[PDB]
Amino acid sequence: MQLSHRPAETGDLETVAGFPQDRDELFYCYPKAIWPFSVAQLAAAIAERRGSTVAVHDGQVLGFANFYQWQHGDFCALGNMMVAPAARGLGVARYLIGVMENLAREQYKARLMKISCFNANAAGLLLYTQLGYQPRAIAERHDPDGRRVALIQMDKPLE
Ligand SMILES: CO/N=C(\C(=O)N[C@@H]1C(=O)N2C(C(=O)O)=C(COC(C)=O)CS[C@H]12)c1csc(N)n1
Repeated sequence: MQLSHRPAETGDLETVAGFPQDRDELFYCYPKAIWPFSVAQLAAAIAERRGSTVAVHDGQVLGFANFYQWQHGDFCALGNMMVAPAARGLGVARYLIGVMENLAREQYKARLMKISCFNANAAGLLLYTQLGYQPRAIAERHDPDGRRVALIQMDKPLE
């Protein structure tokens, strides 16, 4: 995979908004959103966050991520981690997570990256573990049907 990255642009919105394939996927990556996802919801997120970044391979936008919390000299918290359905398991998330770790270190002088992953997302839990994130706490949250879910709060020192 010959991946590159750059800040997200207006022209990328419609592509990225296409990535979540069902309510579960949308909830795992953006729990405040409402299905169906839309460019307007994505742009709202981008406006209130920092670091929105796309990953590109062979002229295609295949991944997106940003920070929903950032604290200079401290930590950032990774959000909106989305991958195109034709590129799942090919290393795009792993790549973009590395890019975002660098951006957190270099631009925000972060010592830590935080990632919160919902219990049902096994693939995410195992990816973040492979990348060196450790579980720190479990929080009770609710899904769109009002059912209780467990949010696993993980972190990793940067360097
Ligand atoms: C105010 O806090 N309430 C939360 C909560 O922790 N939201 C946070 C947020 O924004 N996150 C994103 C996010 O929107 O980016 C992701 C997605 O993480 C990745 C790695 O894609 C995982 S949950 C976290 C919450 C969650 S469910 C619920 N009923 N409340």
